[PDB]
Amino acid sequence: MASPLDQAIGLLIGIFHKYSGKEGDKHTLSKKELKELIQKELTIGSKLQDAEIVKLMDDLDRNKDQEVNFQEYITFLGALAMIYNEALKG
Amino acid sequence: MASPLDQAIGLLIGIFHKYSGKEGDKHTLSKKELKELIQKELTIGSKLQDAEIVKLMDDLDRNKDQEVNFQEYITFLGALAMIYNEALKG
Repeated sequence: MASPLDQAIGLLIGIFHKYSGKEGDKHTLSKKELKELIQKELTIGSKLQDAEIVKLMDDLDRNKDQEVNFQEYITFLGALAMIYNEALKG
Repeated sequence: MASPLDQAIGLLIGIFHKYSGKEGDKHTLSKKELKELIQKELTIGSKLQDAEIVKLMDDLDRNKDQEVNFQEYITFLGALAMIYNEALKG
């Protein structure tokens, strides 16, 4: 795996489990990881600009006590990307 | 310029709005268009024998909006990707 076309998804998997070094093993981003993540790259890259009140939405990991699975991670990334990456609604 | 990441984003959006050459809508994605996705173009399925009957479960696009957003789309595809793209639980 990690052949260019797959490697592209590999990047998303990358960011996901980048926040798993501090988790011992390649599991769910257990709380600290997510709250460390959301403030860094999540939204408009490592620039953010988006408000605390937006982050208060994507804290959505709340759904299942902040142990974020790839699905859960992808949920907010999806929601946000549908805005920030706009070539979807237009 | 259709390099790995940009190409992949392009593909995600492209698949989302593949089922938008009928009604479908641009802001959301219609049920009846999504029901094309699930049967054939679901990434995995066609490499086995689809097993449409099981997809009737993972037809979780049923969630809330009916005429789903990019969110529910990429959430459920994300869940599947966590399986088919296995380099993250393995």
